[PDB]
Formats: sequence, structure tokens, C-alpha cells
Amino acid sequence: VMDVMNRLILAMDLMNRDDALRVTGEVREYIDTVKIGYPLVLSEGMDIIAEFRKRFGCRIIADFKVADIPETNEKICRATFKAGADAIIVHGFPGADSVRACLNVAEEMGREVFLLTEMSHPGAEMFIQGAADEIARMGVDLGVKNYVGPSTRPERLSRLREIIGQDSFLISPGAGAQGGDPGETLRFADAIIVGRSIFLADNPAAAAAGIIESIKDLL
Amino acid sequence: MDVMNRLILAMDLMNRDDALRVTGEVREYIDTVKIGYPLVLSEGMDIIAEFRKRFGCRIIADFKVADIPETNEKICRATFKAGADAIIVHGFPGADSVRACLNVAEEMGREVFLLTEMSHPGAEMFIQGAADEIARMGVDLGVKNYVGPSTRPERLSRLREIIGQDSFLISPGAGAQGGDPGETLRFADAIIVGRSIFLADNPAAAAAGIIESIKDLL
Ligand SMILES: O=c1cc(O)n([C@@H]2O[C@H](COP(=O)(O)O)[C@@H](O)[C@H]2O)c(=O)[nH]1
Ligand SMILES: O=c1cc(O)n([C@@H]2O[C@H](COP(=O)(O)O)[C@@H](O)[C@H]2O)c(=O)[nH]1
Repeated sequence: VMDVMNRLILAMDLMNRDDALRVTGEVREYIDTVKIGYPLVLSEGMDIIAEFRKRFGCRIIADFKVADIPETNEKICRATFKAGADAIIVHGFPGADSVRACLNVAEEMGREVFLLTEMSHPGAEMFIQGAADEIARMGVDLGVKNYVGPSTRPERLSRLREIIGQDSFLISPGAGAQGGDPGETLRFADAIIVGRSIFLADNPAAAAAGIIESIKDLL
Repeated sequence: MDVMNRLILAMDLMNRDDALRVTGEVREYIDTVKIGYPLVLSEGMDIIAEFRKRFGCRIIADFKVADIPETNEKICRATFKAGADAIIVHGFPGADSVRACLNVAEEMGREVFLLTEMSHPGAEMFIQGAADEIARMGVDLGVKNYVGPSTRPERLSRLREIIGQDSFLISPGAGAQGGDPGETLRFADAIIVGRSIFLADNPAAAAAGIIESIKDLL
């Protein structure tokens, strides 16, 4: 599994290249893994991955929540890995063929797939939550090794950890701005994803350092 | 939305030169292009403005938006800034995620299309069982534009029943995935067609042929 420094992944969802680069640079001593999603990519282009690699050397998880038919999923994964992403996040709710398409490209290209199981926001309760245990079980059956589950629902995160086993890698968004607790979340997740409570802080480095201090016994 | 010939081109070629050339070859037949991540991630969001400059076609950004509300708002803002007229949003992540997109679309003078059931086999696993409820949710939220599957006309018909005849319904899966254009247009206002056109030996002839096969429906 990837070795995530300080069990902390920055969600870099600022949409301005200069701000995104500044903040990431300021927290680089604390974090060696950055999640780049569509807010930044659709604003600044896929080259932003290259620019982060050039500037920081951080691992890059492309949070693209891939959610199309197998044919299109393959093309998205190819484009994303060609651009230099280490890993891509894929939705499980569109089913096994759609996930398999992503796994096939990742295998061919020597990269990683993360399977998003349950989501952290309130709306996740409407449809995703009821499917999430089965989505995780499907992931295990397909050979998925990396997963995403919600900090906002520790009870659900705990169940998802059980399903995927202790050897699987699990990352978790929702701590901070969405109300999740870093320490509680790290009982189950290998690493926490944190966005706004770092990148909107007056001092993002201090914010990251503070989170790390609060979980220091867990490192 | 008024779609010429009830035919929306899914431009999923990844090379700018090829995408522009093939679109140009079929431009007389369409006035609506669906641009997705295969093209956008290969050539950048500037491709949308380029299509508008060259073709003056309407642009549907097929981004299958499927994040939390905060992120969905950012995605929609970036997408509409690039000149998309509409965006396709998944319903499976729930009402708040859809509402986030509706809010931005209203602010920027654009449309949201709600994807209910998908066309591929894996849609049967989780999406199909939720799809009627996703459609009802769309109705409750005031969604007027929907996407459902050419590959399952009984499901497409049910989706039409739920949303009513006043709603606008577009449908992928005709051609390459096995759907039939004419049958699909019994229920959908327009069909989305990708590979059957853009991978054809002669894309213009492929488009012309499809339109000929549905001429009585135009
Ligand atoms: O269930 C999920 C899955 C996610 O990827 N995310 C992502 O994780 C990040 C959370 O950021 P924040 O710490 O600002 O709430 C965002 O990039 C969001 O898109 C999430 O919030 N919930
Ligand atoms: O359920 C759906 C929803 C889609 O947007 N699509 C999209 O519609 C297009 C179908 O292309 P094609 O005609 O080559 O099968 C692709 O861009 C695909 O991503 C789909 O196939 N099924």
C-alpha cells in the first residue's frame, strides 16, 4: 500500500492555480499525498497534475469519481494515468463491469484504483448507504485493494473496514468541515482526507500541523 | 431544448483534430454535441469554446456529476464557465447533490440533466432498483431534463411515465450498445449516438443513415 505521510491526504479543491500551488507548497513538509479533483482540474487543466509533480513530488490521487459505462470509464482512466496520476477514485454504484474496466486499465498502466463505497454527505443516505456493504463486497470479489468511506459515519466506516479486511487500504473524507473527527476516523481508516479545514485556514501549515498534533499517538 | 433531427452526437474521440474533423463532417445533421471526459481530459476545457466558435452547436457536458454538494457546485461552476449549456448529473448520490447543481445552473443560465438509469449491464446491479425513485426525486426537485437507457426501452418507457410528456428525455445506448433508434424515440425526445457515427467508415453517411431510419419520427 502507498505510504501516506502522517496519515493525512490534502484535498486540494481550490480552483485557482496560484492559490492551489501556494497552499500545497506551504503544507508539503507535512503531507506527501495530494488528492486533486475536478474543481481544480476543470479550472486549470490536466497539466496541473504535472505541475504538482514538478513542484512538490507528492503522490497524486485523481478524485474523478468515475461513474460511466465500461467503455467511457476505460478512456477516462487512460487519460488520467497518461497525465501522471498515481491513482484514480471510481464509484462502485454503477456496478462490477464499470469497476472492472477501471481495474483493467490500472493494471495495464501500473497504477491504482480506489473504490468509493459510501459517501460522507447527507444525501448518501438516500441510495448509496443501502448499497454500500454490497459495493464493498463486490470490490473485494473484484480484487480491489484500496477504498474510500465516510468519516461522518464512524459506524458505517467500521463496517466497511470489516468487509474489506485489515489488509485493504482505506482513506476517508469528512473530517473537519463536514463534522467528522480525525482521531475517531483513524481507528478504521489508514488515512484521512482533509480539504477546507486546511486550505481555507489563515495558515494552512498551522492547520495541518494542528491536525497532526491531535493524532500524534496514532502515527 | 430543441434538438435538430432528435440526434445528439456523443463526441468521445480523444484527439482534438479528429474530434473537430468528424464533428465538422456531420454538422449539417446536428445542432447539439455531448462532450464528456474522454475529450475534455485529453484536450482541456477550452475544447468547449472551440466547438462553439466552429459550429455554434449547443454543448451538453456529460460529466456524470457524482460528488458531495460542495464539490458539485464547484464542478458546475467550472463547467459553465467553460461555456457548456447543460450538465449531466447522477441522481444516485441523492437530493442534496442534485440541488447543488440545480442552484448553479439557475445562476448561470444553464440546464441540468438528471441521469436516472444507465444503459450498460452493470446498471442492473444497483442503479436500476433505485431508478424510479431517482426519477420521482427529480420530479420533486423540479428537474425538467432526464437521461435514460436506449438498451432497455421498457425502463425508458417507465421513466417517461414518471416524468411526464412535458419533461425532456435523452437516451444513450442506440447503435454500439444494441439499442434501436426508432424504438428509443417512442419514449425519448432525442437519442445520443457516439461510436456508430464517429467510428464509422463515413461518419456523415452513418449520421444520414440513422436520420433516414427515423425520418417518419421527425
Ligand atoms: O464521500 C465523499 C467522497 C469524497 O471524495 N469527498 C471529497 O473529499 C473532499 C472533502 O473536503 P473537505 O475536507 O473540504 O470536506 C472533497 O474533495 C470531496 O469531494 C467527500 O467529501 N466525501
Ligand atoms: O447510461 C448511459 C449514460 C451515458 O451518458 N452514456 C454515454 O453516452 C455515450 C454512448 O456512446 P455510444 O453511442 O458510442 O455507445 C457515451 O459518451 C457514454 O458515456 C451511456 O452510454 N450510457
